Order: sequence, then C-alpha cells, then structure tokens
Amino acid sequence: PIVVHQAISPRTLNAWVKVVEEKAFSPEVIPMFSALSEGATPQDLNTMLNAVGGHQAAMQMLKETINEEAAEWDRLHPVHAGPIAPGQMREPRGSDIAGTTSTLQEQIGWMTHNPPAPVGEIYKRWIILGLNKIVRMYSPTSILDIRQGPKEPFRDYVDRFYKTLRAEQASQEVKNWMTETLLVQNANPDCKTILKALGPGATLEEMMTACQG
Amino acid sequence: PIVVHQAISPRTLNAWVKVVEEKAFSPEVIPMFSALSEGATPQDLNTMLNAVGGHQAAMQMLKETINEEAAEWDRLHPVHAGPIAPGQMREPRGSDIAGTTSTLQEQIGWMTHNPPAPVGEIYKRWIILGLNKIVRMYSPTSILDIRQGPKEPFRDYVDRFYKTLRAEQASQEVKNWMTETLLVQNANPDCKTILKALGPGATLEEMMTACQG
Amino acid sequence: PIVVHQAISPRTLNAWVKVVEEKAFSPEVIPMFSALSEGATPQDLNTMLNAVGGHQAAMQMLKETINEEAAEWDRLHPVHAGPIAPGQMREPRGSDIAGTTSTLQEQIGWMTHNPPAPVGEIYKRWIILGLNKIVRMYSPTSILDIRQGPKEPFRDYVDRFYKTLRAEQASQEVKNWMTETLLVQNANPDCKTILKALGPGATLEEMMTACQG
Amino acid sequence: PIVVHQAISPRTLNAWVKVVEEKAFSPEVIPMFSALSEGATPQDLNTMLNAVGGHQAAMQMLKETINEEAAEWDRLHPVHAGPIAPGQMREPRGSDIAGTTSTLQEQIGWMTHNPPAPVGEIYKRWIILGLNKIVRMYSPTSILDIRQGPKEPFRDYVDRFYKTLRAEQASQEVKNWMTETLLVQNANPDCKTILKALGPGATLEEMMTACQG
Amino acid sequence: PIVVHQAISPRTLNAWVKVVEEKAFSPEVIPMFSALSEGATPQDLNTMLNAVGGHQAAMQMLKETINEEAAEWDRLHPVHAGPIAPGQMREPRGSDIAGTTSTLQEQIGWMTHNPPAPVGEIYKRWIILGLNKIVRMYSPTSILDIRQGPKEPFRDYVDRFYKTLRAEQASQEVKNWMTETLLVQNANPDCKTILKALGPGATLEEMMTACQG
Amino acid sequence: PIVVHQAISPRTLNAWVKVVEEKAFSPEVIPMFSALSEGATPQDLNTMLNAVGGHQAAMQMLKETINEEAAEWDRLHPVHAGPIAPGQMREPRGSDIAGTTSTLQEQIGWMTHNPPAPVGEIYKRWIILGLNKIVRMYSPTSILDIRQGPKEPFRDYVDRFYKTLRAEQASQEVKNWMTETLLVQNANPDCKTILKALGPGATLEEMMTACQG
Ligand SMILES: [Cl-]
Ligand SMILES: [Cl-]
Ligand SMILES: [Cl-]
Ligand SMILES: [Cl-]
Ligand SMILES: [Cl-]
Ligand SMILES: [Cl-]
Ligand SMILES: [Cl-]
Ligand SMILES: [Cl-]
Ligand SMILES: [Cl-]
Ligand SMILES: [Cl-]
Ligand SMILES: [Cl-]
Ligand SMILES: [Cl-]
Ligand SMILES: [Cl-]
Ligand SMILES: [Cl-]
Ligand SMILES: [Cl-]
Ligand SMILES: [Cl-]
Ligand SMILES: [Cl-]
Ligand SMILES: [Cl-]
Ligand SMILES: [Cl-]
Ligand SMILES: [Cl-]
Ligand SMILES: [Cl-]
Ligand SMILES: [Cl-]
Ligand SMILES: [Cl-]
Ligand SMILES: [Cl-]
Ligand SMILES: [Cl-]
Ligand SMILES: [Cl-]
Ligand SMILES: [Cl-]
Ligand SMILES: [Cl-]
Ligand SMILES: [Cl-]
Ligand SMILES: [Cl-]
Ligand SMILES: [Cl-]
Ligand SMILES: [Cl-]
Ligand SMILES: [Cl-]
Ligand SMILES: [Cl-]
Ligand SMILES: [Cl-]
Ligand SMILES: [Cl-]
Ligand SMILES: [Cl-]
Ligand SMILES: [Cl-]
Ligand SMILES: [Cl-]
Ligand SMILES: [Cl-]
Ligand SMILES: [Cl-]
Ligand SMILES: [Cl-]
Ligand SMILES: [Cl-]
Ligand SMILES: [Cl-]
Ligand SMILES: [Cl-]
Ligand SMILES: [Cl-]
Ligand SMILES: [Cl-]
Ligand SMILES: [Cl-]
Ligand SMILES: [Cl-]
Ligand SMILES: [Cl-]
Ligand SMILES: [Cl-]
Ligand SMILES: [Cl-]
Ligand SMILES: [Cl-]
Ligand SMILES: [Cl-]
Repeated sequence: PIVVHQAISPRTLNAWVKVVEEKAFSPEVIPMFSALSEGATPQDLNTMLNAVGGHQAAMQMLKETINEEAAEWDRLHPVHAGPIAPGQMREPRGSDIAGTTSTLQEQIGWMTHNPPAPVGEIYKRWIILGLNKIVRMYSPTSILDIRQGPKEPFRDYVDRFYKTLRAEQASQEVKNWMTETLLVQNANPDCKTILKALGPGATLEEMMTACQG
Repeated sequence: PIVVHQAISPRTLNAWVKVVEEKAFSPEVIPMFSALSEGATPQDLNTMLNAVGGHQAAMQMLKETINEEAAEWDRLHPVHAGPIAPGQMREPRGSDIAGTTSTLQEQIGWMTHNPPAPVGEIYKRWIILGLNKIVRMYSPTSILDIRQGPKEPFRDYVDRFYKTLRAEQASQEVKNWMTETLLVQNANPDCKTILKALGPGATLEEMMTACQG
Repeated sequence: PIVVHQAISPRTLNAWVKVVEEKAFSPEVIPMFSALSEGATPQDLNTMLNAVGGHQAAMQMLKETINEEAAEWDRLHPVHAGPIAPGQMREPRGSDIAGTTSTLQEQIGWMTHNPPAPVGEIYKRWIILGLNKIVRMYSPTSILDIRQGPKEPFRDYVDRFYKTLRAEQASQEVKNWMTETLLVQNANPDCKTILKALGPGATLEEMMTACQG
Repeated sequence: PIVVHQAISPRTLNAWVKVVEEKAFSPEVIPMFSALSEGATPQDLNTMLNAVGGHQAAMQMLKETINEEAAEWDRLHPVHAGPIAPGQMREPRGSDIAGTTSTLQEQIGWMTHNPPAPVGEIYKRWIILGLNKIVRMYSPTSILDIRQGPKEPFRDYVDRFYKTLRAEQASQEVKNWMTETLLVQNANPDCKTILKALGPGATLEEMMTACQG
Repeated sequence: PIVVHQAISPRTLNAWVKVVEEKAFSPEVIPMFSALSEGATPQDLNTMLNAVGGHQAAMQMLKETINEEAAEWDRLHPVHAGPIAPGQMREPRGSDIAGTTSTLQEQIGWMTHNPPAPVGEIYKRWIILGLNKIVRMYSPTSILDIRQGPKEPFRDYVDRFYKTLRAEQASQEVKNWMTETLLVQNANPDCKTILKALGPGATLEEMMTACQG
Repeated sequence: PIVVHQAISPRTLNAWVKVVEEKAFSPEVIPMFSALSEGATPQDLNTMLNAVGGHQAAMQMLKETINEEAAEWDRLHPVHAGPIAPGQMREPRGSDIAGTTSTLQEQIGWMTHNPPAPVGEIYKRWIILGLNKIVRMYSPTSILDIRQGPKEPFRDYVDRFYKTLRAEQASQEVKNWMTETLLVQNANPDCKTILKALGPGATLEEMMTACQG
C-alpha cells in the first residue's frame, strides 16, 4: 500500500486468503477486505483478488463487474490525446484504474499527485460493488422465510433475521420496512402477541427484553 | 488509527474478531475493545463492528444505540449553515461522527485540527455505551441469586459474586451496597457466621483469609 | 528487498516456502510469489527459489527458462567494453540480472541509480514466465474435458471450468472464445437449454442466477 | 505506553491475558506484568487489569489495595487549590494516578513534563503491591511443610522449597533465615547428615553436588 | 545484524533453529541460512550456530572448517604490528573474523568503516563452505544410483534425480555432464526410448511433456 | 533493551520462557539467552530470570553466583564517597550492576554515558557464568562414559560424544585432549581399528567418512 509505497505485507495477504478460505462470501468478508486493503494500489488490490485459489465462479463475476465499471468510467471520462507535459500524469483509463494497463509507478504517480487521482479508492469501490453482488447471490436464505420456531429463543430468531437481512439486496429504506413488517409478523404466537402489545415505536432492546422469559 | 493516519492493523482486527468469537459479550470484551481501538477513526471503528459475523441481534442493538447518541448530538449541536472558510472544517453531525456521512479525510481533518474535534473518542464513547447495554442484557445471572453453597470454597463464591456484579446495571454506589448487604448475607452458615463476626469494616482480603479453612 | 536495502524478512521467506509446500503449483502461487517479492533484489529472488526443497524437476525447468531469457537479454543488449567511469555502473549481463555474476552491492547500485537499471523487475519477469510454464504443465485437467454432471449444481461446474481455464496456455482472446463456446456447450441438458435461451450476450451473473433452481 | 504515546500493542495485551489464563497467580506473573507494562500509562495499566475475565475475587482485592494506596497518597500530598498556570499541570490525586479521574492526555502531560510526575510508575507500584498480596494468599503450600521425601532426589526437594519460598510473605532477612534453618533441617536423614557435615557456610551449588549420589 | 547494529531478531533466530530441527541438512538449509543471516555480525553468526542443540558431529565439522579458513586467512594476511592510529581499526585475524577474539564493537567498527573490512561476509563464506561439506556428506543417495522405475511417472524420477544432484560434490560442468549422460541413460525402457528420439539438444520441459503419457 | 531505551519485547520474553520450558538447561540455552538479551539493561535481565517459573533450585544457584561476582566487583572497585558533580554518574556497586539498588534511569545513564559504564554487559557476563555452572551440573552424562556401541553408526556416537563434551567443565585445551584420546579410544573395535589407521592428524570429516560403511 501507500501510507510513499511499500509492499503488501505477507501477514495482510495471508489474512485475506484465510478469510476467503473460512468465511467464503459471508457479508463480513467485505469490511474485512476494506480493512486489509486500506491505501492499496490497484496492483495490491489485484494481488489480493489473484491470491484466491478456488471460488473462480465468483472471481469471474468480480472481473465482469470490474470491466463494467471500467467501461462506465471511460464513457464518462473520455480520453483527451496529446503530449503529457512535464510534471503531469496522463488521465487514467478504466483499465489503468484496475491495474492491467498501468505500471505500479504510474499508480504511485496518480495516488501521490497534488491533487490526487485516487485510483486505488476508485478500484476498491468497483471491487466492493462486485463483492456485494456475490454475497447477495451466494446467500442461502431469503428474508421472507425467516420464521421464529415455537420453542426458539427470541434472541436466536433475531440473530437469524438480521444475518439474512445483512445479505439482502435492498436499500436502507427497504430494510427499514422489513424490520417494520416482518420481524414481529414472523415471530411465534407468544412472542408475536407480546411484541404487538409494545406497539410499532419499540426498540430492539425493548423487544428482546420483552420476549426474554 | 491515528498516532497522521495508518490502516488498522490486520493483527488488531483479527484480535478483535477472535475476542467476539470466544468471549461473546462478557464484560472484559469492552476494555479489550477500547485497547484495540485506541486512536481509531470512525472508519476504523466501523471496520471493527462490521467485521463481526454473527451476533447480529447485538450488532443491531448497537446501531440503534449509536443512532440515539447521534440524534442527541444533533439536538445539542445544531448545524450552522454557511460557506466553510479556508483552513476550517465543517461542524460534524451525528452521522459524520459515526462515519456514515463523513470521508476518512474529513475524519483525519477533525482529529488532527488545532483544537481537535475528537470524533473517534466521541464515537467510541457511544459504541461502549451500546456494548455496556448488551453485556448487561446478555448476562445469564442476577446478583440476587448468587448464594454460596454448603461445601463451596469461599473463594469460588466470591469469584461468582464479583463476576455477576461486573455485568450488573448499577452505578458504583449501588454496587457498594450489594457488597455491603449481599456478599456476607448470601454466604453459607459457617462462613456467614465468621464474616458477621469480623464486622462491616472488614476488607475482602480479611474476609477471604478468614473463611480459608 | 529495497523500499536502501534490507534483508528479506523471515516471515516473507517462510510464507513463500509454506505456499509451495501446500499449493504446489496452482495458478494462485504466482501472484503470491509477486507479492512476497515486491522490490526484491536478484539475490532475494534466488533466496526464494533456492529455499524450496523438493519439486526440483520444476525448479530445474525454471533455471532453464531463466537461462533462455538471459541469453535473449545478452543478444539484444550486446556488451560494450571499456573502463566504467566514476559515478557509473557497468551494463548488466543476463547472468548479472539473475544474480549469479553480480554482487548484492552491484544489484543495489543498479536498482537505485538515476535512471534505474531495474534488474529485480527484469528477473522477476523471467521467473514468472517460468512459473507460468510449470503451472500449465502441472495442470491435471484440460478445459475441453470440463463437463457439467447431470445433478451437478451449476456453480460447481462454473468453479471447475474457471479453475481449469486459469491454468490453460492461452491468450485472453482464446480464453474469451472458450467462454463463448464451451461453458454453455458443455453444461448438462437442463441448464444448457436455459442458457441457450438467454442468448450469447448474457453475463455470468445472469447465467448463474438462471440455473440456480 | 510511552517510549510520545502509542496504543498498548494487541500482542502485549494478549500476552498478558494468556499469562493470567495459564499461570493464575504464580510468583512469575508479577515480573511478567512489569515487563508487559514498561512505560504504561494508568489507562494502559487499567486496560491490562480490566482485560482479565475471571479471578474477580483477586481483581477485587487488587482494587481495594489500589484504593488504599490512593488514600495514603492523598493524605501525604494534600491538594492545593487555585488556577493552574499556563505551562503547568495540576497535582495528581490518588484517583488521577489510578486513571479513573484523569484523561489520557492529562496522564501524557504528567509523564512527559520537565520534571516528570511519573504516575504510571506510581500506579504500577500500587498494582504490584496488590499482586504480591494475592500471590501470597493464593499460595497452596507453607514453607514449614516442605520436607524432602525418603527417596526424593535432593534437586526436586530444593525445587519445591524455593518455589514455596518465592510465594512467602517475608522480607529478605526472614527468607535468609528459612534457608539457614529449614532447608537442611527438613532434608531426609541421608542428605540431612551429609549437609550437616558440610557446615553452615556451604553454597547451594556445594549442597546439591554433595547430595547428587 | 547491521542494516548501525541491532540485536538478531527472536523470530529470525527461532526460524533458524526450526529449520535445523525439521530439515536436518538438506541442501535448502543453506540458502535459508544466508537469508536469515543477511548483514549478520560474526557474533550474530555464532549465535545462530551455537543455538543449534544436537547435530554436534556436524557442528564440530563446521568448527574445523572455520578454523581451516581462519588459518588460510592468517597465512595470506600476515599481521603487521604497531600502534593503531586514531581513526583506524586493527587488521582482523582469522579468529577476529570468526568472532572469538573480537568484540561486537570491533566487528561493528570493521563492517561500518570507509572502506569496509566486511568480516560478516567473510565468515558467512566460511560457514557456508562448511555447511556445503556437511550437506554432501549427509546425503543418503548417490546420483549414479537414481534409476527410473518401470511404472514410475517420469516427473517423480526427475524429482529424485535433481534432488540427489543438488546434494552432490560437483562443479557446474560436472553436473552438466550428469544431466548429459545419466538422466536419459537411467530412465526406464519406454521413456528412455522416447527421450533418445528427442536427441541431445532437448530441454527438460520438452523431455517431461514427451514422457507425460 | 537499549539500541535510547525500549521495553523488552513480549515476543522476546515469551521466547525466553519457552526456551527454559522446553530445553531445561541444555548448553544451547546460553547462546539463546545472549541473543534474546542483546543490549539488555539489568532490569531487562532480571525480568528474564524472574519470568522463569520452576527450576528455582537453579535460579537460586544463579542468584548466589551473581552475588559472588557482585562482592568481587565491590572488592576491586572500592566506592569513593562524595557529591557527584553535574554531568556525572555515581560509580556502580555490585548490586547496582545486578539491578537491585539501581533505577532503570541510572542504568540508562551508565549505558549511554561517554565513555559508557557498560553495566548490562557486566551483569550478562555474571549471569552466563552462573548459567554455565548449572548446565554443567545438570548434565546427566560424563564424557568418560561415552562409548560407541557394537552396531552404532559412527555418526550417532560422534553426536553423543560432542553433546556430552559441550556440557563438560573443561577449558579448550582439556577438550582438545578429550578429542585426542577418548573419541578414537572409545569407538567400537571395527571403527576403532580404522581410525587408528588414519593416524592422529586426521580431521573429523576424514574420520566420519572413513567409518561410514
Ligand atoms: Cl509481516
Ligand atoms: Cl479459497
Ligand atoms: Cl459460498
Ligand atoms: Cl493471476
Ligand atoms: Cl474451485
Ligand atoms: Cl503519464
Ligand atoms: Cl473519483
Ligand atoms: Cl431459514
Ligand atoms: Cl403483526
Ligand atoms: Cl500486523
Ligand atoms: Cl462472531
Ligand atoms: Cl452471548
Ligand atoms: Cl458492512
Ligand atoms: Cl448468527
Ligand atoms: Cl469541511
Ligand atoms: Cl466532545
Ligand atoms: Cl447462579
Ligand atoms: Cl448478615
Ligand atoms: Cl519478521
Ligand atoms: Cl516443497
Ligand atoms: Cl504439482
Ligand atoms: Cl542453493
Ligand atoms: Cl522431491
Ligand atoms: Cl560497475
Ligand atoms: Cl527493461
Ligand atoms: Cl475433469
Ligand atoms: Cl450451445
Ligand atoms: Cl502487534
Ligand atoms: Cl482468566
Ligand atoms: Cl489461583
Ligand atoms: Cl472494565
Ligand atoms: Cl470466575
Ligand atoms: Cl491540569
Ligand atoms: Cl513518586
Ligand atoms: Cl507440600
Ligand atoms: Cl540441622
Ligand atoms: Cl520479532
Ligand atoms: Cl537440532
Ligand atoms: Cl541428517
Ligand atoms: Cl556456545
Ligand atoms: Cl544429538
Ligand atoms: Cl583496533
Ligand atoms: Cl575479502
Ligand atoms: Cl535411490
Ligand atoms: Cl542413452
Ligand atoms: Cl512484539
Ligand atoms: Cl520453567
Ligand atoms: Cl534439567
Ligand atoms: Cl521476582
Ligand atoms: Cl518447580
Ligand atoms: Cl548518580
Ligand atoms: Cl568492565
Ligand atoms: Cl551414556
Ligand atoms: Cl587408540
């Protein structure tokens, strides 16, 4: 990464590979990825993705997404040809941002320029976009099917609900609505009755303490 | 964290994730969290919370608490609109402090300003507030139910008492009173008799050495 | 490596040796190698290759490849004899680049000169060239033999396809064609029918969600 | 710690928690604590104590001891009220030293002042005082009960003797006397006879080599 | 090591001790040794050798070799007596290079002088010379006895051949000849026939792909 | 240690404690100790010794030895009383060197003075002196009892011989003589005959290759 440049740390790299081995594509993999790639160059970012053995269906989807974002980038930032002046960098293309048509030193040039052409953070955006698609698609459950069982402690139901929620394809307002409707609606008869009695203004803290017994 | 800024360390992060895997929400998780987040930016803080897979009931309660503290913040610090001058930062909102409507560079701007707008320490406060609620709620036992058994070594009873005490929803003065009343009151007849004989001025050292035999 | 020079880290080195123990010569070994050798001197690079115990058939092929690239280098950069002036370095030969006829201090001299004679990155190129040959040759499967099974979840077939693809001796355009033809062509009758119905413009995301059920 | 200030390291912290898990309160825990807390702020010190889950009987005794030392401190250093001048720090109270009524920045202010108000080393003193009480109290054996067995190799007896000795509540002169009297006195008849014959000027080296056979 | 001087790292040291525990004296131990001792002082080097428990037959041979190289050094660099001037170092003897009659500060003096008396790299040379003798002597197999078995995959034969080759006492030209003669000559009848048909100009890549089936 | 001062590293410390757990007092423990204590203050040194749980017979012998060396030090360096001038340090006593009557800052004062009063290296000397006594005394075997068995590979006999040799109480010249006499003298009849035939000028390399078959 950049803090000029240093090599991606072996411990960071192995951390990233361990995460993908164990967790597959659970939601928490994405903040984990962001943390391990803070200040990363496109090179470092490619290193991280390429280091993954297996899950090549997902890694291929991630390439396709990256190439979409690259094409969009080109479309919005059309190249202006000419001799690049002394003390200046060329305008990065879609592929320069994703690291396949740029050198490390060009990447360092962009990231440390005044003002910066922040290509790592652009590429990280695109990567995370692709990671989000995969997480969603690889989620086994649907939020509409999370139903508290007759003798299931409320806390375990809430744990399943919000896990499934975190992997859903939905904006914040749509998630807010799933909480407004489904959580209470899909509780078991006893808890459901008690939570209806608390009203629709009640906090999760309130609801959980209410169905403790 | 800030010491300007560096990436949250992979070892720090994995430390934090390991703690939540093993300890769940035992009281000691909170000082552990403070230690691993010393100098953290809101981004780093979010990284740490988001890295947690599972316990999404608790992580959701923690969001709700954070949003309460954010609303309170807004209420007390009402926004003053206008063009921000050169060499100045905008006044942070509730959501800017919690990292969802601020960039990392805005966070770095606030934390390193003269005088600092110490947004990490504010957000850490709010997080720990939420962590304290969860610990309490997830405590299995009540302090009123800790009773020394007939053949239970006094030290093991004191160990259960003060563990349960540490997870209670009570100020220092209320805790002081639980010690004043319950510890001696809920000892077994033999130890109880011996500790009554020491009087109410006796130290824990004194009490433990007294019921050693 | 160079960041002047420091010793290759013991953790980096053991990382590299662990990778070759576990993964043998799976495709992901090569980005792993690049990451662990960022800024490496030819010495450091030789250290990494020499540290490998076993796989001496492959390590011998890698030597042969290195010596080919060295001979090519000599051919294109013919030596110009004469006394090297003060404040100057000799032109590196093929073997100087590969570290067998150069000292560490000569390597440091080249890598830190203005402009640099970037001998580490040249030698890394040649090494990776040799690593790519070995990966291909040591691949057990051929892309033409990857056929989805009658009850095989489409995702597992796509996982086998793109794993085998990544180890193939083929340019990007030839890979693009294997995707254009073989993926859909070698699916099982049910999925094959559904993917034919999507047409040849369909994304992998689209194709996978289509054959989910 | 301070070396200005950096966060307590995650490895240091986990080291400390591991020590208390494994060793409980064996004597060697205290030098271990001193090592892991070199240059610590009161905050760092509290972090270390608070990180301990379990042993809350002992952790409570340690609080009581800390509060005693704090009260003594107040008694000897009575507060002098007034506006603190520019370029000056307030006189630390007992609780400021123990970190509960001081900020980290006040602690850093004291520890880095010219001359320093060395609050970490004061609090560490008090902590170690409390740790010493606990070790003693939690020692299972008494030095008066360590008796060499009939077929016990002298070296194993000396190992038990000096282990039990290290956990005793006794000054150096009292320990010197336990060595003068008990070691030889409580040896088995054969070794006891041989060590009486060496006289009271003999070194431990001499005594051990004497009872080797 | 020197990068002035720092202590040999505990991780480096334990790395070195682990290598000798596991690998004994396989060829790869020597590049491993060079890597872990980059910039080492004679002291550091002695530390590494002395840290080895066991294999004292080999460690004794290594001493004998070191003392030979030391005697040779003395012979070629005969001592010139006299008062050493201010701003000057004495000429190092054989034993000064090997660290037994020099202080660390004398070693640092030599290694950092302008021009350097590079005593670490001299002693490392001598050590590696001794390590090479041991590897050879401790090799179980002879290159003349490596014969492909009737149903042995060619790749496994080539793996045994080049492993045994790497431990041989032979210059490059002699190794080149063992490849020219023995590899093909000692293949099984089927592979042997196919490799004879490729001719004596064929690469290892070519030969291995030829005997794949 | 000093490189001014930093805290002994947790990894160094745990390294040292692990060594004493596993190896007990095998000869290699002493170079291990020197490595882990390079640049150590007396405080750091005491930390390392005090961190050892168990082996208190040996740790007590080590104290006795330290106190002997301290008394000798006092004897040779008799204290000269008077007011210590500005810009000066008091002359260290035996106990100041061993860290029990000196502060860390006094130790840092001595070690960094121009010229240095190198108290760490003095105390390390004394410690290693004591460690050497213990190793010798705790050695199970005597060099006079190492006899090659009738079917024992010569290399294993040489391994036992030089291990036992390394733990002996003997100068270099006395060790040289044990090699001159005992090694060949205590070989089995077959090897003994062959080594007599090589003569008394033969190297260990020569002797081992001679008794290979
Ligand atoms: Cl690392
Ligand atoms: Cl994987
Ligand atoms: Cl998955
Ligand atoms: Cl790749
Ligand atoms: Cl796969
Ligand atoms: Cl450019
Ligand atoms: Cl942008
Ligand atoms: Cl479900
Ligand atoms: Cl409802
Ligand atoms: Cl790290
Ligand atoms: Cl978890
Ligand atoms: Cl829980
Ligand atoms: Cl997230
Ligand atoms: Cl869960
Ligand atoms: Cl702003
Ligand atoms: Cl505030
Ligand atoms: Cl209970
Ligand atoms: Cl009562
Ligand atoms: Cl390292
Ligand atoms: Cl291997
Ligand atoms: Cl393989
Ligand atoms: Cl090699
Ligand atoms: Cl092999
Ligand atoms: Cl040159
Ligand atoms: Cl080039
Ligand atoms: Cl297949
Ligand atoms: Cl088709
Ligand atoms: Cl760390
Ligand atoms: Cl514990
Ligand atoms: Cl205990
Ligand atoms: Cl706490
Ligand atoms: Cl407990
Ligand atoms: Cl103040
Ligand atoms: Cl004080
Ligand atoms: Cl006992
Ligand atoms: Cl007696
Ligand atoms: Cl380390
Ligand atoms: Cl070993
Ligand atoms: Cl061996
Ligand atoms: Cl040694
Ligand atoms: Cl051995
Ligand atoms: Cl000199
Ligand atoms: Cl030389
Ligand atoms: Cl063989
Ligand atoms: Cl032939
Ligand atoms: Cl560390
Ligand atoms: Cl131990
Ligand atoms: Cl032992
Ligand atoms: Cl101690
Ligand atoms: Cl013991
Ligand atoms: Cl002084
Ligand atoms: Cl001295
Ligand atoms: Cl024996
Ligand atoms: Cl003889």
